Amino acid sequence: AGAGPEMVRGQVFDVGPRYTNLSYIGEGAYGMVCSAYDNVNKVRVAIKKISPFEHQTYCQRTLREIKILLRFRHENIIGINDIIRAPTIEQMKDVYIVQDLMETDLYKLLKTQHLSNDHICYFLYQILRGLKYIHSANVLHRDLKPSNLLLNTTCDLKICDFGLARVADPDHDHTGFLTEYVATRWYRAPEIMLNSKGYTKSIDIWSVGCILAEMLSNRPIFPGKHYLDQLNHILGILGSPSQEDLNCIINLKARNYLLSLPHKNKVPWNRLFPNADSKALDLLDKMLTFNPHKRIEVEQALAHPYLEQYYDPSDEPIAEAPFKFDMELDDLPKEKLKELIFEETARFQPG
Ligand SMILES: [N+]
Ligand SMILES: [N+]
Repeated sequence: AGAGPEMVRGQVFDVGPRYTNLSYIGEGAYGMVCSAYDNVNKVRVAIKKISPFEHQTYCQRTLREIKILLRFRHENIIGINDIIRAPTIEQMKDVYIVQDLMETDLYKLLKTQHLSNDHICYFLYQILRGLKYIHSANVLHRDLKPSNLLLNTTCDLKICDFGLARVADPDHDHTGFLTEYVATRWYRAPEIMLNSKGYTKSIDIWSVGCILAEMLSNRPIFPGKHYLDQLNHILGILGSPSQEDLNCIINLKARNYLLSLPHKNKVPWNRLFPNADSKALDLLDKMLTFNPHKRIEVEQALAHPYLEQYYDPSDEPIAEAPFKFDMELDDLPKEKLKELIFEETARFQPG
């Protein structure tokens, strides 16, 4: 089998006899994505071709995503249905990841579709429901954004892409001013630019808040064009932080940067989003709170009046145990990484 060759790792798309049919969907990060007919379950599925074994980073992110997805089981988190690879490490060159077929993502939808308040509400509930599970496993996603939120034709929403995820580590979250960061710029919380490594749950809540804002207007709320511009966008709307919030920033370079800026007043949410439901804007305000300690937590968000039609804690499951396995994976040679990817994928083998 072959699929629309050329460039971007995806000439050969070799998914064994179980999966047939010839439908390019797009480019992932490490290869092409196709839909295919699952001759066993007799439904069409998605297949990602991963060809990560050339780079340490691709491999780390691939191992991370596989370990996490296989351990998680939740309606609002994409699962792995199957993994196709060679029977031996020596022959293992590509890895195919089979998942439920999700026809779009929130990014694509927001390019062309207005969302009713009912859709916004439903999407937000599902995002937070999945996030509650993730956080209950002591895991942080760290790159929540619309393109990492998949949707099917009935509007079921599933969180994807755990390539940047980490185990939460609040005691070791502090860093200096302007510390470089990997996750997508427009969805970074203010503290990332000031004093945070992104090792606490509050980082994800900020991103959800950004996504909420974007659902209300079909435009990213803070589209920074570079590292520090991101902060300037955030302050242009929230206004200058209070003395109390600022006294929380102990590191001098960060504090003094903020102190050097001209005073900016808060732009009221209802002026930015004049057609928004008032309860949505109250919740938005709580998620897009400058001070990460005052920011609302995932369970509190689910409990907010905006989501009252959906909130049901007994039907919002949490993980059976926290993750404590290594998610940094930074001191491992390429050989150990490949071996770990081989071992983590063994359960899908005839073997
Ligand atoms: N954090
Ligand atoms: N503040």
